[PDB]
Amino acid sequence: VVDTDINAVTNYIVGMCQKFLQKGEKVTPSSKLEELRTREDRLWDCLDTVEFVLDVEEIFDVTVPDEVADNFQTLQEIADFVVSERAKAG
Repeated sequence: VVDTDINAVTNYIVGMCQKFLQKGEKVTPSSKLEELRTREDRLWDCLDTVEFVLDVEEIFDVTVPDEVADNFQTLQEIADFVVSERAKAG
C-alpha cells in the first residue's frame, strides 16, 4: 500500500491482525488487543503483540523500539506509528 496513507495502512493492519484471531472474532482499529480471542482460544497477550510487531516491521520496513511496542494497546496506534515512521523526512 501507500505506506504513509493512514486509511490504507490501517485497513491492511486490521487484515493482518485478523489472521491471529479465532474465526468470527471481530476487530476494529479501536479494539483493545487484550480483549481479542486468538486462534488458541485464549485472549491476546504480550506474546501476540511481540509477534504482531515483528510482522509489521517486516511488511512495512519500520523499527518499533521495545518502549513503543510495550505500550501498544490498539491497532490504530500501530498503524499510526507505521505511518509516522514512514512519513518522517530523513
